[PDB]
Amino acid sequence: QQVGTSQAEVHPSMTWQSCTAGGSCTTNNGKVVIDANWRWVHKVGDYTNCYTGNTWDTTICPDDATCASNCALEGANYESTYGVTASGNSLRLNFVTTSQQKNIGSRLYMMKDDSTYEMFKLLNQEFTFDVDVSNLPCGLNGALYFVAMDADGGMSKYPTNKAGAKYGTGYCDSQCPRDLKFINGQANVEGWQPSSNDANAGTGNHGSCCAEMDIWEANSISTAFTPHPCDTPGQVMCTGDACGGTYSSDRYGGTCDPDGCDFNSFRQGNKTFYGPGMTVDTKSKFTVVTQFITDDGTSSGTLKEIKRFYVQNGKVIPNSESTWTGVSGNSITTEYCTAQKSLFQDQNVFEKHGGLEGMGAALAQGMVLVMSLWDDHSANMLWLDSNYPTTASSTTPGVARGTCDISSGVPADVEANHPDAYVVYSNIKVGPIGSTFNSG
Ligand SMILES: OC[C@H]1O[C@@H](O[C@H]2[C@H](O)[C@@H](F)[C@H](O)O[C@@H]2CO)[C@H](O)[C@@H](O)[C@@H]1O
Ligand SMILES: *[C@@H]1O[C@H](CO)[C@@H](O)[C@H](O)[C@H]1NC(C)=O
Ligand SMILES: [Zn+2]
Repeated sequence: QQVGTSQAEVHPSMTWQSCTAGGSCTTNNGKVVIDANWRWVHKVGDYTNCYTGNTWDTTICPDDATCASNCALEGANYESTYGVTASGNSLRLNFVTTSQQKNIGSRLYMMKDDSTYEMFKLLNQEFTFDVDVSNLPCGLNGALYFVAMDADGGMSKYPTNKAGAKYGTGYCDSQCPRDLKFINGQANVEGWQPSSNDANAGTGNHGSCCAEMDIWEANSISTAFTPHPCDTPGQVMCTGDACGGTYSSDRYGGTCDPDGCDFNSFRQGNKTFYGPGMTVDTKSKFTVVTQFITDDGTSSGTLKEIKRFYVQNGKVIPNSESTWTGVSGNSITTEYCTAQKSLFQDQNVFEKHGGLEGMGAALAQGMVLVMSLWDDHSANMLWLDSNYPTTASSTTPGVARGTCDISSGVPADVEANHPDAYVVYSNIKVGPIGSTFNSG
């Protein structure tokens, strides 16, 4: 895609800290950028949309290449259009924002400079942040996660992408998403079909795969952390239902693990650990620590374990133990993942796509920090916060993931009932294991 000039692109500032062993930290002058899929796209030199609602203008966009040549991404009004505000070390995302149009959700990336994403290298480090999920109901997900995107959003690979990271190009994730309007400097008009339940979305013939470490997928009721490996760790364009992932005829048919190896304390058998008034009390801000432990204790070792700690009201809270017979421990390891998938009768493509070692291979490439707020047009967030599938019995291990009702989370309802839901991420810190909190 091209660069539009109607609206200048100015990235809101957001600081974050790099820490050393001992706990000393230095502040980085980061800034955030909205994903290109949220932007106004118009014909170069004009105001006519290339895409409107969930359909393309096929005169301007008769094929993927001509469309990329003819269509320009515009700058964003972060607060007024998208409900995105930042101050100091804090980022607030609102769910619905009405301007001339009704915007729903957002997806933001952390930048190093105005043309380049920040590339985090998490092996043998911990990533820590504060969050306020107290305004997130059933059916919404404030996500903070990492994907193996290119640092320049694909500019240097794809000359037909003139916009790059400055305009939030280059997204990919372990669902191999086909809802992206531009992938690899090509539009996705070919094969496009509108969503039956999202007036703003559709899918095209191309998808964008890469590995994904889900640090945080949460609302006030449930949370989960989940590595998703792929055969290739970095961005790859896939075609058609062979992409696999959510929204394909077979989520398991492609090169990425769509499910991941997850740890949700409630799903792992503790119903009183995370939630309103619980050990980790979602009625107020808390700190979330996530550690990427390697086999040899160095940054070039193989990923062996992912650990989780919380801090709230100054008390350090270790992750809850998984309580199911034969699925023990309080962290993610290969033995946990194998045992958990067996007990829960979930297809284990985690190992097929490389397991923790494969996840680590992605971590070693460098990964982009994503902060988002979304509702779920496939599964109504029930996989996170309810019984899933909704036909199954809550007494069966793996089915119950939170206390939300099985008829919660339908996007039309969420969008009607919770337009002023929001999430606040703040106080990001990265450094050696134990360096960001009162360890160990
Ligand atoms: O596609 C929705 C999310 O799925 C999450 O994986 C689920 C499955 O969908 C279930 F079938 C399975 O029993 O449990 C796993 C874990 O909750 C996936 O982790 C997430 O990335 C997807 O958005
Ligand atoms: C839930 O986790 C908390 C904190 O670790 C613990 O105090 C409580 O006993 C746990 N419940 C179960 C059923 O293990
Ligand atoms: Zn015109």
